[PDB]
Amino acid sequence: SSRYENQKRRDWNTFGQYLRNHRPPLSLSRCSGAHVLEFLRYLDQFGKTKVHTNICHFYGHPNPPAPCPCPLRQAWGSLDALIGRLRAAFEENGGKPETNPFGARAVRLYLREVRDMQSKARGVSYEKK
DNA sequence: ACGTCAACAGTAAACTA
DNA sequence: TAGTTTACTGTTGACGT
Ligand SMILES: [Zn+2]
Repeated sequence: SSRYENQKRRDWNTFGQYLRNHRPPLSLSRCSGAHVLEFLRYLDQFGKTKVHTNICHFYGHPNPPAPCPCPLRQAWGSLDALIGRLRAAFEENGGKPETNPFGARAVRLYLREVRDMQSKARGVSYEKK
């Protein structure tokens, strides 16, 4: 809880610095669905999860026995949880719930695409056991 | 109204400094 | 070492039948 809230607060300030370091400078009210997805793609550089391409032999193998030049991405579970924290952080800082940019349909569709593509590429299942 | 899903909450690990 | 945060887990509330 306390670690979760500080994690949420840090993500909210990280998203704030992201908007200020955006070029052109991006305001919160102008954070369209495309811009939120642009933010989620920007975070792939900090991911640690190997997502194999369809030409790599290790596609669908969660524990390859050799390195490959396939890119590292944010896992679906990281993005799913981050969206939950940012959804709350937006409303905890006075944002109207029905204007929540992290609740836009484009966010839901993107997370589903990441879930289905990574499950095939990684060979893992994101369903709750 | 169970059966699932959505909407966040919460924990674990290992990498960075 | 200790802090961070990606990655994985958990669950109340809401949805769907
Ligand atoms: Zn690969």
